[PDB]
Amino acid sequence: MDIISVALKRHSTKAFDASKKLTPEQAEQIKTLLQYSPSSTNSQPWHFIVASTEEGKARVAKSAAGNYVFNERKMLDASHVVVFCAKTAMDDVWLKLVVDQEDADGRFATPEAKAANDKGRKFFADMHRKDLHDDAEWMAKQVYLNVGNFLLGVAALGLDAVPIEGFDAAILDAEFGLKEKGYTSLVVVPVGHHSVEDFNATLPKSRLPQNITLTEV
Amino acid sequence: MDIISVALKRHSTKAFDASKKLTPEQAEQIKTLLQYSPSSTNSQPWHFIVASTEEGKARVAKSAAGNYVFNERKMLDASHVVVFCAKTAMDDVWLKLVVDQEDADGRFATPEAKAANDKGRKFFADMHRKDLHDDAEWMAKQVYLNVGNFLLGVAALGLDAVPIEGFDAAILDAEFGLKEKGYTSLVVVPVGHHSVEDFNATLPKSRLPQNITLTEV
Ligand SMILES: Cc1cc2nc3c(=O)[nH]c(=O)nc-3n(C[C@H](O)[C@H](O)[C@H](O)COP(=O)(O)O)c2cc1C
Ligand SMILES: Cc1cc2nc3c(=O)[nH]c(=O)nc-3n(C[C@H](O)[C@H](O)[C@H](O)COP(=O)(O)O)c2cc1C
Ligand SMILES: NC(=O)c1cc(N(CCCl)CCCl)c([N+](=O)[O-])cc1[N+](=O)[O-]
Ligand SMILES: NC(=O)c1cc(N(CCCl)CCCl)c([N+](=O)[O-])cc1[N+](=O)[O-]
Repeated sequence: MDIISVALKRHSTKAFDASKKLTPEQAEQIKTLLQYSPSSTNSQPWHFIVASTEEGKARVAKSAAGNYVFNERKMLDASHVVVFCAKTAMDDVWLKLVVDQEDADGRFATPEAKAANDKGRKFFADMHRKDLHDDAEWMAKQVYLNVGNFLLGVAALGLDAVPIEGFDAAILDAEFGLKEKGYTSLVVVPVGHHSVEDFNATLPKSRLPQNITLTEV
Repeated sequence: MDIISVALKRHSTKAFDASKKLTPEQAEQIKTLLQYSPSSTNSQPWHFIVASTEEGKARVAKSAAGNYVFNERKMLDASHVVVFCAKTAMDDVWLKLVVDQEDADGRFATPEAKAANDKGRKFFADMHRKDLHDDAEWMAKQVYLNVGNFLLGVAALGLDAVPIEGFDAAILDAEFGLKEKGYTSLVVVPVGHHSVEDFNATLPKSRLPQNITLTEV
């Protein structure tokens, strides 16, 4: 139909044209994309840093050191740069915040309904932080789902981007003081327009055949 | 077709209409989306099981026989049900398949480039299994990214879907021989059309305000 073309044509830009900026509306749309992404129990265990100024992107680019210098240009030449972050721990106060927000949005017809939603999220949140002891990983997964949504989304807006795992999270967390605020940086995504130097823009996309990765029953 | 419109209008279907099946074109499109999703170093550490037959969907819904009974109707009433599986461990045979497929796809100009690509992927793959000891979680994250991409894609195709974490992965894994093949189920996503008995379709969307989850610099 339409998004299939977007999916088959989008790519990880290797070089950005620093002079091509997102339009005022697009800048707002990418923020909307970030927030409306789904998440288990609507937990939204994330926080985003959107860098659009030269100074802002420079602070983000501090994480592209060591063996990650190959990603410095991308972080500095893109119009906007999104740092996706996950909570370091699922706290009850935040869980309450999530339910109160759903209540204010008119999702609960009765107080019994709200209580039943708190319970549902509670069991899930408990299963991960008290029994499986993988709450940090559970929350990180939701941030990655968000990234997936975000990448196809910006591509559908006619925007170029690249997901980056090659950066120093310790350096980034310290630069923005995320540790104390209760967050950790996971993926950095510069968004804008590719430049003529983006050799990946003209290369064919490559994926494993479906006979290997897919099973139909 | 505005992508922001689909993001704001999409929702998690709580009940599907068994008579409304995907068209052959949509069934093909769904597989294209799963296959073309991006991933760290094009690792594609996943496997998908697509159940379109009533007997196939029945087997999947067996994982919701415990305290997840409420989720059983979703896996059976939906046209197609996709379970996203992550590799349990990153073997050198898989790293070989990916770089060979890329070579076959013409992404490498010379034999040295192919080598450098394989070196960069191994660098990242080694750091996760040898140093951080989190390859299982790193691969699970890629699978979640695929889910994010997927949910948006089907929504944009005009299809209803719902991501499900409420299922027993141990039962599902044993039902489809997983674990032996080197995979583990993570998310189940039934795709199709919602029925008039879907309350979430009329209900408003709820997300935390940007003043809490987003910071601009
Ligand atoms: C990874 C994941 C797991 C989910 N598991 C379930 C589930 O077991 N049952 C269900 O009804 N909804 C499930 N959901 C749906 C969420 O509650 C939903 O995404 C969230 O409330 C936001 O609503 P929306 O998807 O309509 O935007 C899941 C969502 C995600 C992302
Ligand atoms: C989570 C994640 C991390 C990535 N990290 C980097 C990175 O640090 N630098 C880079 O240039 N590409 C990076 N990529 C790009 C991938 O190699 C790319 O998604 C993959 O080769 C498939 O190509 P495509 O995105 O053009 O379809 C990353 C991709 C993902 C999904
Ligand atoms: N897996 C969860 O426990 C969960 C539970 C519920 N319900 C609430 C009562 Cl426990 C049960 C019927 Cl599904 C819903 N829900 O509302 O549809 C969604 C999720 N969810 O994950 O997002
Ligand atoms: N050959 C590729 O297209 C490729 C190139 C690069 N770089 C060049 C662009 Cl500036 C780094 C070398 Cl400095 C990166 N990357 O940023 O790491 C990843 C991939 N990749 O697919 O793996």
